[PDB]
Amino acid sequence: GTKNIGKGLTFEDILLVPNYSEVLPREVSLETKLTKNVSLKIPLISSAMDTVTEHLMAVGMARLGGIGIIHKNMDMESQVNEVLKVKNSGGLRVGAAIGVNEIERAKLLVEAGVDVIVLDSAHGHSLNIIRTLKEIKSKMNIDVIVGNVVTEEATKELIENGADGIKVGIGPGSICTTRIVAGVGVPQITAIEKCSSVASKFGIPIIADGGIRYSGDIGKALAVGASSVMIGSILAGTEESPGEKELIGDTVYKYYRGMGSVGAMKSMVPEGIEGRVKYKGEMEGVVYQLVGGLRSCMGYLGSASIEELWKKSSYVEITTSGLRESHVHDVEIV
Amino acid sequence: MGTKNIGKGLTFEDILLVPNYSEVLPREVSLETKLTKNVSLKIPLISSAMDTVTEHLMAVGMARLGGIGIIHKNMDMESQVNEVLKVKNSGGLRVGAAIGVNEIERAKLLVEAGVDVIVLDSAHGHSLNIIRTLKEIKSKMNIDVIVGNVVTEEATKELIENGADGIKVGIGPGSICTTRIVAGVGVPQITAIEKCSSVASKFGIPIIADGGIRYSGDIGKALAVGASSVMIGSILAGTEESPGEKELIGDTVYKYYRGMGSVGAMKSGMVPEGIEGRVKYKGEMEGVVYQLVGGLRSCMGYLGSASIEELWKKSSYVEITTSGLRESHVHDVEIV
Amino acid sequence: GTKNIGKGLTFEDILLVPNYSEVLPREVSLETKLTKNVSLKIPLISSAMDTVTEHLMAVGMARLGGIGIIHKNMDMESQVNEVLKVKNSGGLRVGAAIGVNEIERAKLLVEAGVDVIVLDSAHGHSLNIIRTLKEIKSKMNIDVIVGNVVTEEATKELIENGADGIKVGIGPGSICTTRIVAGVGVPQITAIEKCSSVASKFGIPIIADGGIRYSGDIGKALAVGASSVMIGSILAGTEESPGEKELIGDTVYKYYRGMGSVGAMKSMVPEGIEGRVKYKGEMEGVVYQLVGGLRSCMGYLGSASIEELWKKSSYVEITTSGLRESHVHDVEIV
Amino acid sequence: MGTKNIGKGLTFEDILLVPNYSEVLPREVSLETKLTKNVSLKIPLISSAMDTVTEHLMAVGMARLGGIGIIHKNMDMESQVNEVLKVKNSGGLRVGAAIGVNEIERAKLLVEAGVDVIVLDSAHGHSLNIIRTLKEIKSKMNIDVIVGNVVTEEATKELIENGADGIKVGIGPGSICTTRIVAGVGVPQITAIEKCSSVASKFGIPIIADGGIRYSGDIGKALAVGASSVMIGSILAGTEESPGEKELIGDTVYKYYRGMGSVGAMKSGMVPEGIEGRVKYKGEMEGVVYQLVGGLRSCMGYLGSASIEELWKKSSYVEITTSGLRESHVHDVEIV
Ligand SMILES: C[C@H](Oc1cccc2ccccc12)C(=O)Nc1ccc2oc(-c3ccncc3)nc2c1
Ligand SMILES: C[C@H](Oc1cccc2ccccc12)C(=O)Nc1ccc2oc(-c3ccncc3)nc2c1
Ligand SMILES: C[C@H](Oc1cccc2ccccc12)C(=O)Nc1ccc2oc(-c3ccncc3)nc2c1
Ligand SMILES: C[C@H](Oc1cccc2ccccc12)C(=O)Nc1ccc2oc(-c3ccncc3)nc2c1
Ligand SMILES: O=c1[nH]cnc2c1ncn2[C@@H]1O[C@H](COP(=O)(O)O)[C@@H](O)[C@H]1O
Ligand SMILES: O=c1[nH]cnc2c1ncn2[C@@H]1O[C@H](COP(=O)(O)O)[C@@H](O)[C@H]1O
Ligand SMILES: O=c1[nH]cnc2c1ncn2[C@@H]1O[C@H](COP(=O)(O)O)[C@@H](O)[C@H]1O
Ligand SMILES: O=c1[nH]cnc2c1ncn2[C@@H]1O[C@H](COP(=O)(O)O)[C@@H](O)[C@H]1O
Repeated sequence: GTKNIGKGLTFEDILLVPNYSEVLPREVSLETKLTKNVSLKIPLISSAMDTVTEHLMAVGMARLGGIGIIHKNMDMESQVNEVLKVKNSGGLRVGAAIGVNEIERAKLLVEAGVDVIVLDSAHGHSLNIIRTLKEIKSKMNIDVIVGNVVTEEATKELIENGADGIKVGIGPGSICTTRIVAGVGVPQITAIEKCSSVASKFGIPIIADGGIRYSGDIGKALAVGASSVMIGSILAGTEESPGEKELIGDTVYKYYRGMGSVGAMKSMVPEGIEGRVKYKGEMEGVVYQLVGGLRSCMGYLGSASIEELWKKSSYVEITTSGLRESHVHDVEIV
Repeated sequence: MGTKNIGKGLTFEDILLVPNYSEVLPREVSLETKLTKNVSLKIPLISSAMDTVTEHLMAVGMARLGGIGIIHKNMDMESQVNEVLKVKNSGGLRVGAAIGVNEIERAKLLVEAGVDVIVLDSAHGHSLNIIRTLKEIKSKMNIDVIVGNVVTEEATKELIENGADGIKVGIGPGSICTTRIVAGVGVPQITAIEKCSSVASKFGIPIIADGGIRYSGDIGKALAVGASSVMIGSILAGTEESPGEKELIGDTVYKYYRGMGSVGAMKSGMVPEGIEGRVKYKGEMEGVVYQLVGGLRSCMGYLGSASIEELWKKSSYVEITTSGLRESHVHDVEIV
Repeated sequence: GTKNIGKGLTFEDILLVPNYSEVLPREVSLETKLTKNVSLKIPLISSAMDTVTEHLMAVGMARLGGIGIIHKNMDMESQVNEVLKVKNSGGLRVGAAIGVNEIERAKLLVEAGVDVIVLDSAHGHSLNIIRTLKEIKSKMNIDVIVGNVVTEEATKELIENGADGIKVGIGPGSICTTRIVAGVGVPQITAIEKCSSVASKFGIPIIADGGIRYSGDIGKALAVGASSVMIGSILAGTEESPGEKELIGDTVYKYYRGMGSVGAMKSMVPEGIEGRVKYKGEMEGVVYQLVGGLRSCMGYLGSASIEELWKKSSYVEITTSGLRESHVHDVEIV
Repeated sequence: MGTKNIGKGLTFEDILLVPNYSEVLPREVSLETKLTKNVSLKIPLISSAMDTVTEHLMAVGMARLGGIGIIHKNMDMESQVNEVLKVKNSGGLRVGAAIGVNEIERAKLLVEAGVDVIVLDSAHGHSLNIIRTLKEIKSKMNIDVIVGNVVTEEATKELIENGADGIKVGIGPGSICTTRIVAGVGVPQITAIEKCSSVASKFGIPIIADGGIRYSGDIGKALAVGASSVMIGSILAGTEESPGEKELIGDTVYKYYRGMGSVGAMKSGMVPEGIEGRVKYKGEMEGVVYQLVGGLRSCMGYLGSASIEELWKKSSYVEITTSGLRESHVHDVEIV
């Protein structure tokens, strides 16, 4: 078929191959770039969703060396106050999301000391987005991350128009139904590869957004060219997320919903669902495990930093049965 | 490899459409299309010619929303003419009707009743008897004829040369179809549309993608690789306007939906190649069709395509694995 | 690696592509060669298993135009009597299985009027199978089908030593655990193709043995080069099979076991299991559906005979996802 | 495509061995193999060095049947020496024992206690510390050393150059392993054996295939593609002789089986990379081993191979799909 441009791989399709190593998981540097001008101690960002990130989550993230993006599902004043709450909790970095044409919101956020603006849309590669980007860059001084995209052409054009970071991901989210409602998407490993191929030569960080299920996925995302990953579902279950708590049967769940779900849209046909995730308690322990798995990954790959990981990493493509071998098999877990 | 292996076939679940630079919003795209070389539709949806899907009410519903319904042939000629008359007496609405091989008298009566298109459908559209029936209709009356079902370039080419005004594609992909297991025969639906489109497009003859549409995203996929429209069965079978009977099983209400090649449908009036099944009741078709149209607009927005013609020009896809598909649907989260 | 000789396809991996057709399913001729000198009206053979084929099953198959192979899990006299019961019921054709070195059994079966001897082994391409074959051919005159094999070299050697039919299948059987226990096998479509590539040069019929689950599988097997197919589990649940009945809940089951199962061997680690299949009633109806399915396949393929089907057939490889589209989906059966 | 992609990795389930012309019966095949450069076994089976699989009882059982057990290191040096002595006090019986990085003193005490082989084991064999430890051992004591775990040509080559007497292959394939999930790291076991044996065989150094053996047929596969032996954990964990404790859950007796990188094994004395699980109780190890050896003989008979060396020369395999896998197992029959 003439329109077939190749096979796309997701996190589950691959495994990273071990390298000769002289570096322990504990010695690895997880320091990375959020945007061309902003640095992070760990490569973790909490999603801009109303069931994931408000001030409490963003303080937690920043204290752990990562960063939180305050969602835009609220008035400008309430969003500015969330930013101020984080800035008033010490010298802590914080970000905030805006939509297309939201120049006024952007200005007010920047006035409030926000470190990065995340200009996000279901379809980053669009005329309205590029215009908003250009308007912001000419009217205020701040780093702008733009998303969401999955192609080299999208990456190249956004960078040409002033993007300080590029957020990658259409379809891989746990609550996303874009692939089913619209039939559109690119498997996340392939999308990071394609965007990194353009972005890295201009020094522009890729944020891998969506579909992180396990700590092993973080390593994979960074290995193929991401500077950081944005995480929703894994954190929505923690104590510091704004979601409500409901007892289903005997276990407690936190609400977690796409920002393109009918409920999130009430507060276009939906491209996200309203779901539940198991409660996980303090985010600190959750994040510790995530950082733990990534250090372990970099130790296996003999990489003392993310930059080194990019030069040293390789992967094998596996089958669904190879996936069976990867997980736990034939043993009941206690 | 084996000598008889002609390559890998892809279905809807095997691919994903790649986003393009877009200057067009979903609300702005034109869904206008051609049903046949002489008949146009405002949206590219057709309801299946099945006795659990399309009679007069469903056809009226379809036409009002800009699509079309094909009245099934599991009824006497007079009953079928009358159903067509119902739709025609309800405004100036377009409507189709199905006929079987050699049913020239039925075709004539349907055309006189003001039917807009005849659908000459068979389980195996690439056959001598079908072609004979086609030639005879085209010589005895003046009307557009859609012929199916086929899955190959040679079949598409032969039908067009003999006067087909539209080509219906699909052997095996239908939800109620067991052709692939009873006969071992079929072609995955993406590959079949591509093969047939590669021939029909230069002739300007529309391809109807028939069967296996489960989600709105499949419509986008089907059109993107060369279909001008899609024909839909199971999705509409559960609606208020379909003719099937309703059964309460446990708590939920179900509607009957059966293949026209199941034992029950063949009794109405060879081993079966369809099953008799049930689908959940979904209420008014308007809300169902609104979603489908909505998802297709979203698709065309992502693809920067203001029209179906542009969609054919601009679209590309990636093939994905089973684990890729798991990432497409909902994962690790319990839906409410 | 260097030992990877390619991808192997089974029935479920492929679909036959429709051809231009001027032949109705009812007009299709199903006549075929069982062996070089024995013909059948339909290409169906009942398996040589103690839960499938004794005289009643063999009479049933022969009346419908196929053939039954009386199993060897009984003393010589008992097997001869089974053969005599079929021959006493008209001119009806019948076959009988023997094992390696079973020359006396062969002689007796032949004297009793058997039409074909099936020299059966787990591993047909072995020195002692060849020696048994050579010994049979020089001491009596009948057609001998030899199996089971899956390679070109096996087929060539057996034919050169006097085989009148070649039986293909290691691993694909419903009750077979050879692939799990020994790690050995070849997917059935690839095995038929490989063996047909040699046998057809010599006019020697291929029997496709094991793994038929639906009538569609029969068409596939014949399409890629088989002259007939041997069937076990499908017939094992019919009233004519020797198996015993057992009520489980509200469903009636017939026992069905591999001849390499623990229970059959005491009638070496086992390579088959003891199982149950659902009771399907009269065998005539079952066979009607199978024949019906094959006629439909040959109608779609414009082939008026198996010979024409070999000439005209072609197939497409499908994915697991493709297979979900083949079966029934999203609709619950009544 | 994607530039960091080194190719498709195959696990045991992805392949099937192809039968060869055979003149050798299963009962006639020789299963004698080299454990290390200087140590031979009667059968190519090793019990895993885990605290729910191998202590003295298991090690004696393995040795009697022609294989060997590796005493785990989750105990003090004295306790470990004592296990080794018990096996040695039970006839002229082979035994191995594991040590970790820098555990030179432990190694010395084990060697003077008469251990036949030292297994220098780490989650990541291809590391500077492992190599240092290896060189240190080879210079201070006379003993065969098996090093692991690795999955690459370069790792295999470097370990051999620094004095390894055997190479243990396996990162991610074990039943209780979560390395592939937690760290995202691993190589499918067939591919890993092939790559490592491509180097090791040139030097005549035995490859041990460790983890992911689920059925006897997997042993055949592992050896066929170049392993000289296989290490097994879960299969032996449910036997009488494993040191794990029993627990009744429901109406079935289970024994505990846990990774040595599970939170409970590390508490026993980093983020965990193994789980704490349960396997069904299976009685005597002798019966279990008989079946395993039985399957391997059957495999070598199908391949016309009278010895493992001949099996390396003669073996070939075909890749299968998950649908081919369906066919391999039992299907459509309810097992009694
Ligand atoms: C309703 C849907 O919502 C989302 C989809 C995906 C991710 C989401 C993340 C957060 C919140 C909402 C999300 C959507 O906006 N869909 C959609 C589809 C196609 C579009 O195409 C365009 C567009 C095309 C050309 N110019 C401007 C916009 N916007 C689009 C929006
Ligand atoms: C029983 C089966 O019914 C159907 C199968 C598939 C789709 C259906 C949709 C609506 C109604 C019935 C359907 C069938 O007609 N099977 C069948 C199979 C092969 C055939 O081959 C020919 C044929 C070949 C050559 N010339 C004329 C007809 N008709 C055939 C019919
Ligand atoms: C126990 C197993 O049984 C069967 C396996 C597969 C199909 C069956 C069908 C009917 C009855 C029993 C069957 C078997 O015989 N396995 C087996 C495995 C390897 C062998 O290798 C040889 C052999 C090798 C070289 N020369 C002669 C025989 N016989 C073998 C038998
Ligand atoms: C906690 C984890 O434990 C295990 C993982 C896999 C297999 C196991 C088998 C038995 C016992 C524990 C196991 C681990 O050690 N992970 C880990 C991950 C990366 C590492 O990288 C290095 C390392 C890198 C460079 N030089 C020395 C060591 N050690 C590492 C350990
Ligand atoms: O409803 C929506 N539809 C599709 N994607 C969404 C929606 N809401 C949020 N997302 C994306 O999904 C990501 C979260 O992915 P997760 O970690 O896999 O749950 C977010 O960071 C957004 O990029
Ligand atoms: O019994 C039959 N066997 C095979 N296909 C059928 C049968 N009856 C209807 N169809 C086809 O299946 C389509 C419906 O597919 P669905 O939308 O996937 O439910 C119809 O438009 C016909 O092309
Ligand atoms: O126990 C056994 N192990 C392996 N194959 C067997 C055994 N018993 C019978 N077979 C084969 O399996 C075929 C039946 O396959 P089925 O039709 O798929 O049930 C028989 O005709 C034999 O070739
Ligand atoms: O906790 C762990 N994480 C990963 N691998 C382990 C762990 N503990 C033991 N292993 C490995 O897994 C093997 C057992 O694999 P199994 O036979 O598939 O159960 C052992 O011999 C070790 O190589």
